[PDB]
Amino acid sequence: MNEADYLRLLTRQAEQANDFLSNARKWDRERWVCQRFLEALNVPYRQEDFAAPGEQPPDVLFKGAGFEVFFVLDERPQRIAAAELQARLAPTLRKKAHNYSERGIDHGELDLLAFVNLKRAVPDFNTPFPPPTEYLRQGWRSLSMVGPTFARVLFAHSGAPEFLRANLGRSILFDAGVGL
Repeated sequence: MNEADYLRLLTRQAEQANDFLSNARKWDRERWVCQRFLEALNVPYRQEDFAAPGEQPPDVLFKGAGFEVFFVLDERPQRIAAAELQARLAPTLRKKAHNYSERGIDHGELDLLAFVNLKRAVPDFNTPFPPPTEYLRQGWRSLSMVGPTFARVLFAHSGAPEFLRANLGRSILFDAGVGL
């Protein structure tokens, strides 16, 4: 496939994900993100494994994980370096870190999970992910990303679920249509 038509395919894919999210119910949307992420990592689950906690945060409980789910959206595509892609999480992560600090919430029990879907950008998978130092400093137990094109565990502390720790140091790249 010529590059232009491939990038078009990835744009239509991004559009499809947005169309779904904009019409989904809140907890269902968050659970859906968790399912897509677990599928990316080939982590088995049954539907009964997902639960909502008494208090938010987090959003979705799964086998010891406390998934705090957030969306990184933007609405002819450009390839964005992994560093710049990772930086797209910063505004929301800063706001959460602040809000939770003000409430006396233990950041260290939360496994952050970003659903990243940009119509204007596609990751440049030839570029390396830099250490997530700002996000490490915010005190989360773990931070992961998933989108139609890829999934990656950015970091996970020793106390994080083993399935997170097992997937450090790697990115999962989806063929078109496989991520969603």
